[PDB]
Amino acid sequence: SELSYRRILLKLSGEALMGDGDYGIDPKVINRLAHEVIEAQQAGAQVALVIGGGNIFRGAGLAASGMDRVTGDHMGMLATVINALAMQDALEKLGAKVRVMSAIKINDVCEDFIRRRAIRHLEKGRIAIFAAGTGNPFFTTDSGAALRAIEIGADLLLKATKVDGVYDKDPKKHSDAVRYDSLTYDEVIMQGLEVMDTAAFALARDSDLPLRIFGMSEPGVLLRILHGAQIGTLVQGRS
Amino acid sequence: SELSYRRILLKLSGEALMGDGDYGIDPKVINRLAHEVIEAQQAGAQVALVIGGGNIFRGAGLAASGMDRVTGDHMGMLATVINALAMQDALEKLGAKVRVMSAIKINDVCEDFIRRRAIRHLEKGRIAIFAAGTGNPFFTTDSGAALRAIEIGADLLLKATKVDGVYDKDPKKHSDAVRYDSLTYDEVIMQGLEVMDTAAFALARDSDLPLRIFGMSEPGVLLRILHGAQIGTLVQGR
Amino acid sequence: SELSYRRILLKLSGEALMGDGDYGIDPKVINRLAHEVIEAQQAGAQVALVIGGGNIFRGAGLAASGMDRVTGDHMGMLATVINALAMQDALEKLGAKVRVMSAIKINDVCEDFIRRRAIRHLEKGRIAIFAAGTGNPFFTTDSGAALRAIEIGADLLLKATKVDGVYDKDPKKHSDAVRYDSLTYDEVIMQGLEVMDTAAFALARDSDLPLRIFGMSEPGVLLRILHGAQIGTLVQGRS
Amino acid sequence: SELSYRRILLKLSGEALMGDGDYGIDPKVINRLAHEVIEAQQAGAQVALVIGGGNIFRGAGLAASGMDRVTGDHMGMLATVINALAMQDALEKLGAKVRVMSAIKINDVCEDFIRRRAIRHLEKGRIAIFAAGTGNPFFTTDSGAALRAIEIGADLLLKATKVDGVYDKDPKKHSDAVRYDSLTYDEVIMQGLEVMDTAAFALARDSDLPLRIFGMSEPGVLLRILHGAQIGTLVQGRS
Amino acid sequence: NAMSELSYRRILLKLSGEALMGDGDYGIDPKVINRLAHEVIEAQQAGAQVALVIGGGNIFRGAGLAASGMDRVTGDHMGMLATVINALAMQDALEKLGAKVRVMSAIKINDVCEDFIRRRAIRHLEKGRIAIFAAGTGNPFFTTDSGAALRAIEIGADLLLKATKVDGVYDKDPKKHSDAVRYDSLTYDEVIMQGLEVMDTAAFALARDSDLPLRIFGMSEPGVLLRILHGAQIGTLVQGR
Amino acid sequence: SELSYRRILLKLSGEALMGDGDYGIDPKVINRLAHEVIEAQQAGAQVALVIGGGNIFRGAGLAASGMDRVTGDHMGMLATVINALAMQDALEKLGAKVRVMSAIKINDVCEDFIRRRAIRHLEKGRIAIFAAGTGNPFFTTDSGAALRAIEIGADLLLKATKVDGVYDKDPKKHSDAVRYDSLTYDEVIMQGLEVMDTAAFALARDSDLPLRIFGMSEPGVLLRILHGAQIGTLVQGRS
Ligand SMILES: Nc1nc2c(ncn2[C@@H]2O[C@H](COP(=O)(O)OP(=O)(O)OP(=O)(O)O)[C@@H](O)[C@H]2O)c(=O)[nH]1
Ligand SMILES: Nc1nc2c(ncn2[C@@H]2O[C@H](COP(=O)(O)OP(=O)(O)OP(=O)(O)O)[C@@H](O)[C@H]2O)c(=O)[nH]1
Ligand SMILES: Nc1nc2c(ncn2[C@@H]2O[C@H](COP(=O)(O)OP(=O)(O)OP(=O)(O)O)[C@@H](O)[C@H]2O)c(=O)[nH]1
Ligand SMILES: Nc1nc2c(ncn2[C@@H]2O[C@H](COP(=O)(O)OP(=O)(O)OP(=O)(O)O)[C@@H](O)[C@H]2O)c(=O)[nH]1
Ligand SMILES: Nc1nc2c(ncn2[C@@H]2O[C@H](COP(=O)(O)OP(=O)(O)OP(=O)(O)O)[C@@H](O)[C@H]2O)c(=O)[nH]1
Ligand SMILES: Nc1nc2c(ncn2[C@@H]2O[C@H](COP(=O)(O)OP(=O)(O)OP(=O)(O)O)[C@@H](O)[C@H]2O)c(=O)[nH]1
Repeated sequence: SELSYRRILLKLSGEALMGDGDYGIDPKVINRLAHEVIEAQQAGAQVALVIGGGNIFRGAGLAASGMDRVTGDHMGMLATVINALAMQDALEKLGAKVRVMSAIKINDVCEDFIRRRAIRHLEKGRIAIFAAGTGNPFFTTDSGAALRAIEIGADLLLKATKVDGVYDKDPKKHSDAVRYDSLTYDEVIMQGLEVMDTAAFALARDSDLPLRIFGMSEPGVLLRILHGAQIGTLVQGRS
Repeated sequence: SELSYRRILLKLSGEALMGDGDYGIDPKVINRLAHEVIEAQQAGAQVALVIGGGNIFRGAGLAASGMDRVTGDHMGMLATVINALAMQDALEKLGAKVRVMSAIKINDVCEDFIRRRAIRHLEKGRIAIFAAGTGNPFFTTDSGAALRAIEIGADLLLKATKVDGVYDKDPKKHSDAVRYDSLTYDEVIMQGLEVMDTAAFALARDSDLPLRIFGMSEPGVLLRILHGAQIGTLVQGR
Repeated sequence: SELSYRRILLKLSGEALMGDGDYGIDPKVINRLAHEVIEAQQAGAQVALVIGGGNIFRGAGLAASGMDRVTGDHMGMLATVINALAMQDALEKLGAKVRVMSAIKINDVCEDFIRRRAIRHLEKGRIAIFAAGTGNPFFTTDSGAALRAIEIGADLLLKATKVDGVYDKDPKKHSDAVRYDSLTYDEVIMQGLEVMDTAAFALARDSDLPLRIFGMSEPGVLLRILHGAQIGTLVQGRS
Repeated sequence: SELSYRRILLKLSGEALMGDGDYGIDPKVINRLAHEVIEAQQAGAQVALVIGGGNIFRGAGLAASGMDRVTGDHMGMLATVINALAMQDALEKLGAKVRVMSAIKINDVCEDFIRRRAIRHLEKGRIAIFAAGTGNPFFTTDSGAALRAIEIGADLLLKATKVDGVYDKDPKKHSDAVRYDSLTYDEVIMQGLEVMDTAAFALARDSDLPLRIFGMSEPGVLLRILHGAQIGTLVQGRS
Repeated sequence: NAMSELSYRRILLKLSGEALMGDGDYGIDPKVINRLAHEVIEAQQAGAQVALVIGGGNIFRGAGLAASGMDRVTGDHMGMLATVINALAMQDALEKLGAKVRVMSAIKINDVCEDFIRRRAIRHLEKGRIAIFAAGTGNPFFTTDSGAALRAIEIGADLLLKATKVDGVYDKDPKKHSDAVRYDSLTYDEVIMQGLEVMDTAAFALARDSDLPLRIFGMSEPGVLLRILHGAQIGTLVQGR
Repeated sequence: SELSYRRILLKLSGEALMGDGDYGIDPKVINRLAHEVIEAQQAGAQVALVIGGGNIFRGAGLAASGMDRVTGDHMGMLATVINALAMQDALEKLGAKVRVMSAIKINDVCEDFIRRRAIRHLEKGRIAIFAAGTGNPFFTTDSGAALRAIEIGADLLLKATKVDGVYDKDPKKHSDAVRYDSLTYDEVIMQGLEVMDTAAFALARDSDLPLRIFGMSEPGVLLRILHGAQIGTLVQGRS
């Protein structure tokens, strides 16, 4: 119809999946998220999802020290597959065709990431769900999210965080805090504002990937954003 | 030298790994479980390990009731790799050599189960840690476990569960069942006792695989069983 | 459709491919079976085949009494890949679209087995042919057939054998052997009647897989069955 | 030290395994052959084997007259994996160390072929058994043996046949059939003699591979040839 | 462009890697790469199903890479990888002109392109895609020509076109005989008999085994490929016995 | 014995292999390099090397500015396998044991990168050659070298460049220039000195990987460095 962003990639921490739970997934949250996503898709947007695995890579048993750093990242990556698999069902049950694609080979469980396939999947009206990040350890979920966004040539990367947008002085350690309507990559760096870890930000800044930091709490957000509403902060261009 | 069982495979429900917490794993039961395992290799035994994923694959959101079974089984498989890796890491810190092997290919994370390879690894005195069951959906963790046991030509499949063995009707409820110090295969079927699901039990039976249902509550239980200790039940023969 | 069952899985022993020879494939038998299959498909049936390998993996040299059981199972598995390849070329000679899918990776030769892919193929009018059982040793052709049936959500698993159905008394012992029309998994277990090995039978038992044991003596029979013919013995139900 | 040839590749047809039978493998024949291979390997030879598949890929059912040639060849390649597996067993029963290596990937069943791995296996004293030819249709087993020979740096390529060497006229037509002791590659082609198919013969020639065509007529033949004995025909050099 | 004008339906066109070089001494001349792409697209528009095979000699060259005493196999792998690079270049030039391309490799490099599967390759031809085949047969010791003939037979091609410097097969060396003539056609046998070079022995036999029609010609001027496809007697045709 | 660094990763440009050429590999530059590496080896160091592909993926034809960036990065990754394959040949000629590992699967040609395998190889005294960077487009060779260095627990990442260290200005037109002997990561950032691209540096910063930026002008610099010598610039520390 009238979209301001044709192809998008929505990334979330996955702790966000837990909800008020302390672990795993909360059927309530995943149900709303799947619904948000399905509205986006129906509206005409080719949608891609990235979801971290922090809801599963939890506890002293797992996330506590000693654990070989590489081994923990591998585990984390498996966790994001499990999550991707749950979004796949929740969504298909609701009529969408889903294509989970993993940055590491686990062919039994889901297909391999291949840029040319992914694009064709988005073009056919399917939801792309990416898992396992970039495929290497030492890279955050934002990095893989950025990379994937750039590969598929997305119009916008949506990073859903607890705080809705970027603020000057914490929406807590201040009452007067104002939400930047928009920012350039440089304005961010110059003002020491932090959005994604250095590497992930550089990656996004080299391709000038439109970023949007925002909440996700209120239903209909994707629909507003797709239709133009200035929601959260928008990171774009290079001053 | 001088053991009742030379190549062994130890099977845990994984939900075991949780112990205190309701999810994931607690380092306590892991470290100790690793020790029990180290100790067997010390004795001079060839050890295999298979652990479930129900500790990571749990909760309403993940193990949803109206959930596709395959999707769900894949998730469980994945869960078992996670636990497999945790054990690898814990076991390696204590200096032991290990080899995690997956029934479904995930080479980034660990090698593929290759029968000739898993065996070879045991001969070099490494601990084989198998994950992802048989790599098929609809098969229990028991099935995968029996399969691998037969595969490596294991002398003994050890299943650690809640109850300390195989009881007629269970402990407490009905003049405290007498723990059969043994029980042929056909006997288990005739009497309709539970050990493993039909399919798993059938596999184990067909190759005449010595079972052994027991509890790992006291530390040192494994070292004893190997020597000759008659703990828990022991399923065998016809 | 114009037939009761639409998505079915037909399983033969493959020894049932040698006809009157003592090892190969019999052009008679395979052309005859091709027509049956082509016919059903032409009537809207989504057909999957599983054919064993006892016609290739035979002889003292190959099925040596001793011999590593695992390496024997691997020969049987490859045997089924060869049969499937033959069933492919025969079906394609008659204008059918075929997808052979093996449970062990041999991608040069035929496509890997992937549940989602297989269904797709089926709902596209193609004949799916599965080879190499469950991909595991110590598992019979039937287990592999039950597994695939459940996986693809077939309405019926047809197992073609010598004895047409199941009888109370042994049909070669008594002339007064009675053939049941139907039976429940319990009724079979309890009467200690044998239709598949324990494992295979159990697998299908956990999914109430509608089994049909029958003899593929004369042509037409496959089509009659899809219409509702009380041929052989139906096994279905937890009763 | 006493050897005229340290690394050799011995190629046999698949029919060489059947014995008097009309299919599969004769336990007694594969045993002799195994014994002869051990005798060589113990005298300090490094041995690669290549066995064809015509003992399994035979009969009007499998080797159908007008079947798809690619499908035909793939069936054959699978036939060879089955033979190599049987050879492996036989050899291993008698304490030999063995590595089956396939030209197409079937990792479940046997390891992949990789030139560096293979040469290494040979250095360690293992018997190398190569299956599936070149991994391509339209190429013969002879071509696959020639290829493997060059890749592993064989000192000699042996091709075991029914007729002990190359005779001017078939040793059944004119009773005065004379055997050649040595022939250049060019002499063979010149005399229109039929040793290997054109492509395989050219690979042998261009790679400078001495080639001995002989029959395994009696025990100890392989070992003798290994010590320089002139049995059968030697194809070497150019004109 | 009337499909009724097609003398050949499915073709495989084969070039040496050096062709992409043009005047430079290395790699790819974008001038050359574009004209090739234009010729190919032109053939596709006439209704042809087009398969492509380009060697790696433009990249695997120089004392350093192709050193006289290096390991023959690693050398061949190098060429194979060169071939994958060329194919990607072609993929990008063709796609930029609106063509739909599928690179397929004889050795698995799945990040980079799909691997060769016969039945897949054929379906791509059916759907109107240009197939670009890389890495020969996937084995060392086989020439590009060998991979080319294999692929041609495997996809059921009506013709294998090998582009070379010389514009056909002459009865005699034209650089040595002024009376030398270009054959319009030759049987596979007449080539052997007259000791004429067309492909190395192994690749010729494989082509000969399946009676693959071959057309040896020179891509000297634009439009030559479309003319061949419309029946032009250009270069030399090898076919039959 | 001595040795101030046990496990190193030496990273080269690629064009560094060209020498007096405009493309490819100068066999002179490659041999004295092998020599340097082999010397570092024969002194007890465990050596991993990473070489770019700029010598091969260049010229408007290959490195076309208007070309799809992903497929260009892929061409680059392939060029680095070629380079790796040539180093391997030269080093083995001089008697070294070499393991070439690529970040994207190409098993025919070399092995996959697997962190535990690479460590093992390094413990058995083999030279590890890493090709294809991280396996993702949009990532530099630096990024790849930093990753591998961390993954393998390198004690030092050497980066050979055009000039002999980090300077406060261009030393080729300025005899004025001041070379820094050592810098902290945070110093490099605030002084705006270019060492690596931002992502690579952050990747290197997070694990506090010791960097040694130096020029391989004269034979023996590698060895000297291994022995404590203070050549080029050292980057390290978090002040
Ligand atoms: N687990 C797993 N699933 C796969 C793989 N490849 C494809 N699939 C799934 O199989 C289903 C259908 O397979 P595809 O082969 O992608 O079929 P397609 O022709 O693109 O799609 P349709 O047009 O919908 O038939 C999809 O839902 C994919 O998610 C794989 O390698 N592994
Ligand atoms: N993630 C992963 N690790 C692997 C894989 N294959 C081997 N490894 C690990 O790499 C390490 C050593 O590799 P190996 O291939 O065993 O090397 P090796 O030649 O046995 O010689 P040893 O290390 O002495 O056995 C071990 O920790 C293995 O578990 C794989 O496919 N994936
Ligand atoms: N041998 C082999 N064939 C394959 C493999 N994957 C796909 N195919 C074959 O490729 C051909 C078609 O390619 P697909 O990948 O199915 O293409 P698709 O768009 O679903 O389907 P079509 O509509 O049939 O073109 C069929 O003949 C398949 O059997 C494989 O791994 N091995
Ligand atoms: N089926 C199959 N077997 C394999 C594969 N890789 C190795 N093997 C077998 O595994 C056994 C030994 O494992 P390897 O990894 O070769 O061990 P290795 O350390 O070189 O050599 P050894 O330990 O002396 O065997 C041998 O019998 C191999 O044939 C494979 O990919 N598939
Ligand atoms: N690099 C790489 N690309 C692949 C691979 N497999 C498929 N592709 C590409 O993915 C894209 C689409 O996949 P296909 O699955 O072939 O789609 P299809 O539906 O026939 O055709 P379209 O929808 O018309 O593109 C194509 O550009 C293929 O080149 C692979 O293994 N590696
Ligand atoms: N091309 C390619 N080569 C491989 C691959 N895996 C191993 N190799 C090579 O094969 C050779 C020997 O196999 P390895 O399995 O490394 O043997 P090893 O037991 O580690 O011990 P060595 O024989 O001492 O090297 C080595 O040169 C490895 O480079 C692979 O996947 N592809």
